Amino acid sequence: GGILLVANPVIPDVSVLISGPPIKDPEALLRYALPIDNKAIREVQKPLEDITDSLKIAGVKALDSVERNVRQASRTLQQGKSIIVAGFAESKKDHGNEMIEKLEAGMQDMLKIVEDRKRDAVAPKQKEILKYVGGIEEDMVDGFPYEVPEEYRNMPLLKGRASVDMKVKIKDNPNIEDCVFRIVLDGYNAPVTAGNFVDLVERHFYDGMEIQRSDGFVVQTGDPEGPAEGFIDPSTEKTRTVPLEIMVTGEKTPFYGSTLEELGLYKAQVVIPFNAFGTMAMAREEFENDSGSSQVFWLLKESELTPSNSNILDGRYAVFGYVTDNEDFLADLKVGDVIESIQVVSGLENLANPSY
Repeated sequence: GGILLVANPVIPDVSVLISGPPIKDPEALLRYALPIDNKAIREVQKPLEDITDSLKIAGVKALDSVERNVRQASRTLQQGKSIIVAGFAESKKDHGNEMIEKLEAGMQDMLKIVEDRKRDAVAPKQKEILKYVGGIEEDMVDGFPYEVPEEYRNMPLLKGRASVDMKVKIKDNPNIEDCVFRIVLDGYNAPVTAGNFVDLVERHFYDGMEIQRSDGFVVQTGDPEGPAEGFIDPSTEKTRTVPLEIMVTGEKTPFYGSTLEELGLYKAQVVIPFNAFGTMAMAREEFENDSGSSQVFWLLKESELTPSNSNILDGRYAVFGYVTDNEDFLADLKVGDVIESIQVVSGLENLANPSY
């Protein structure tokens, strides 16, 4: 599946590569991380993506689902005035239309599969066309940085996006001696953590380093919402009884576990540098002492968040990088393998307050 770069500020310089089945599609993740406020283009974007669910259907029926998603996206598009005017921006309004144009032709190509079957050799044409959607959106709200920092206003900051090529030397393997991975870093949402990583790439901090690999768990913590659009008449006002209950029909009643996944815990590959252990024991307690029962000591848990965390020690990470190429060869990384080099490929200008 998808592939990730995670970090904990105040605890910097050790950044974690997490990859595996539970990790969502890199490109989709970046698209949703763009600091744009345009419901119209998100509406075109939502289907187009659900097309992948449509392919989870067996038989010709999958196609009468993607045809559904395409006509959906296509329709909502004809509304290119809120996409075009409302949000397109300065110097990109031209390439933006270059993108809208290609999206329309691609949607027509997707349609041309009235040739029921051809369910392979044209379906992920879905990739092609979503890039054009990504492009529409990146061309939209530009202007770089939606907001700004707190106290770290003097540490490196990635006031944008940047790309990096990571060339790894993979040992003892017939079929592959080495691979190059492309990672995009998201400074719109992870200014501090992305800033630090590129800053360290610059001082060649990752070249010739060896890695450790292993398994960990990802608290892909909790996600979707509620509201549906299009205002009509009156139906609500009052909190009512949410107090005395055990609440509604198919929505609540006491916990429920059985496998780690059922508790929101998904297994993923975890690759780091190869280091040591450093401690700083404190906080607010008095719930300690003794023995009698517990313990063995293993498997790290990773809470995934947007930089919305503060001070002192442990628990929690912010997501800042996304592996967008050769994401399938990460599974071939073992302890002992070498990061030969990590070189910025684009976006270096977005780096402010560089130190190196």
